[PDB]
Amino acid sequence: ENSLEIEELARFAVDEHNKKENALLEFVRVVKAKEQIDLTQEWVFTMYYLTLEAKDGGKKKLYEAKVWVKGLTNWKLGMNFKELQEFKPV
Repeated sequence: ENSLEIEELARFAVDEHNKKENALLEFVRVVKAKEQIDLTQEWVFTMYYLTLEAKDGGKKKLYEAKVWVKGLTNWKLGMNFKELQEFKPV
């Protein structure tokens, strides 16, 4: 149940990058995922550090993405309370 959660965050990252750049990257897979809960500020939040593979013009490439999530993941706060903060080729 955790891999499937992480996979949809990965697909979210790819969708948000595609909206931002008018690209058409196609998600293939997650190759590395780290969930990090940050307790250093007034409001709890979670960062996901994701390395994923996606096709760009029929070539598979690796990307590093950072997804900010309000609160804790299991709180399931809604899709509006997530943000792609970074997405770049490795």
